[PDB]
Parts: sequence; C-alpha cells; structure tokens
Amino acid sequence: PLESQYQVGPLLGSGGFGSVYSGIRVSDNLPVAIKHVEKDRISDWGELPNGTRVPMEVVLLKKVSSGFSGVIRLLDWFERPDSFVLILERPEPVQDLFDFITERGALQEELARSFFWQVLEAVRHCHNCGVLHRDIKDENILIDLNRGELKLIDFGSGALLKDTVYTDFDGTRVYSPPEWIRYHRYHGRSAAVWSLGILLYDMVCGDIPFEHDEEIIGGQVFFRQRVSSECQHLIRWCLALRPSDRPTFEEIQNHPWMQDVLLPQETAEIHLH
Ligand SMILES: CN(C)C[C@@H]1CCn2cc(c3ccccc32)C2=C(C(=O)NC2=O)c2cn(c3ccccc23)CCO1
Repeated sequence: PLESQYQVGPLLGSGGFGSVYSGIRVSDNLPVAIKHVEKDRISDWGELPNGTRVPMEVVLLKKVSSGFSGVIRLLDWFERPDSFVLILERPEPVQDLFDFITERGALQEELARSFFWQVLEAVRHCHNCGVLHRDIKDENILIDLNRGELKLIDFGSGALLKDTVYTDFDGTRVYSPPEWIRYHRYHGRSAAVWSLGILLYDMVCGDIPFEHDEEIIGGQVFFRQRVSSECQHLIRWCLALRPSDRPTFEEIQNHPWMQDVLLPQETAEIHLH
C-alpha cells in the first residue's frame, strides 16, 4: 500500500495538475513527489499493455521514464476508489525555472544556453519516446541546483506524438502558437518549437514576449533587454508565424548561438553554486 511505503510531507503545490506533496520512500529514504488527481477531473484516458484503464498522464510518463533523461521519472502509481496517485522523482535541492528567473532576472546568455540546450535534449527524448509534452514553459522545468540539471514536469496536458493535426489544447495560452489562436489547429513538432522560442525569450529577457492574442499572431518580437544578435535570430526563427518556417530540433541545436554549451556540472559551479 502507498501509506506504509511513503512518508508524506508538506504540500508542494496544487492546481490543474491536482495536488502534489513532498515525500520520502521509506525503504531507502529516496526523495519523491506524490501527485494526487481525482478521477472526476481526468479528461484524457489511456490503457496499459495489459488493458488497465489509467490516466493518459501515466501512459505518457511510462513511455518517457525508461533510462536516464532530463524528465522527472514516474517511479510507481496507485489507483484509489476516487483518485490516482503517482510517485515521481524529486531532486533536492530544487527550484523551478519560473521562480529562478523571478528571483534572478534575465539570465546571462551562457546560462540560458546551457538551460535551453538541456530542455531541447529532454524534449527530443520525449519525442523519441513517442510523447508530446504540450505545455513546455518555465513553470514546468525544475533545476537541480547542485547538479546543474534541468528536468521536465507535468505531462497532464500531453499526448501521444502523431504526424497529423491536433485540434485540442489545454496547455498554457501565452506559450501557444498563432495557428492555435487563429485556427484551433497545430502540428506537434512545430508547436513545440514555438513554445521553445517563448521559453528562450523568457530566459534572456526575464518575461514572456506576448500577453495578448494580437501580439501572438502579429509577427513582431520586441526585445526589452540586451540580447545578442545570434540569440535574437534563433528566437525569431522559433517564433516564425508560419509553422513550416520554424526550425527543426537539429537546426536549433546547429544554430551558431547554441555552440560551445557548458556541461551541467560546469553550469552549477559557475552559475548556481
Ligand atoms: C506551477 N507548478 C508546476 C510548480 C510546482 C507544482 C507542484 N509539483 C511538483 C512536482 C510536480 C510535478 C508535476 C506537476 C506538479 C508538480 C514535482 C517536483 C518534483 O521534484 N518532482 C515533482 O514531481 C517539484 C516541483 N517543484 C518543487 C519544489 C520543491 C520540491 C519539489 C518540487 C516546483 C514547484 O511546484
């Protein structure tokens, strides 16, 4: 049972993703996060190979949780009469990227480069596992402050990756692409790249570029902070109005701005320790 197997600590947060508590695995004192969601609040369902009816979140997490990666891994899950409970990794010490940027302001480009590179590798991992996250944003990125490693959280808005059109979106609006605003249609990979452009801007400017729909569809990116010409170019490319004009993951990682990335360890030593 969950209750004897885990020592439950304080609430870490709650919202659309349910309620998440800090925890410790009793057997070996592993730090964990314990996520509860009411069955009545679960819109998207899937099934395991053996036909157990589970939240799609569990299917997606299982797909991305094999091997080591920049994704918070699903360690176990439990079904209760009225809810599911998910046991996730918890780094320590940790801070989400939203809080990090709020506290420290716009990031030095060396740090933004290391962070952005890691998110790109994590997103490539998800896509290789057949999973689209669909809510990439600063709030869903955890920084392991000692190891300098970034981890993606919250697959609650995600989907199985497909090559055909998506007509549903329950992710974060201001990180949502103009084709969604205009047509309620997007393709996974090019929508992902849009969200990555928003994230990169957020990192080097300290806030997101667009508030209103009209800015999102407008085709203009204004820089409020000093940002290098190469970084501006990459951001503007990721934020191309036409989805087909956006870079692939390969083209992003080959962009001149992305060269000579720091290792996670170096990043921690220079910027986080
Ligand atoms: C807005 N929301 C996403 C923020 C998040 C919200 C609470 N939350 C923590 C959380 C997740 C995962 C998926 C959805 C929501 C989560 C997890 C962790 C974690 O280490 N493993 C997790 O699974 C944490 C996220 N955070 C942690 C802070 C301190 C300890 C642990 C934290 C970030 C703050 O809470």
